[PDB]
Amino acid sequence: LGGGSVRFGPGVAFRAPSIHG
Repeated sequence: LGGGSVRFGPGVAFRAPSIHG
């Protein structure tokens, strides 16, 4: 519940590609 989470472990789920990403 609560959709996505701010604090998560490593995996394919990461922030959108950043300029510095």
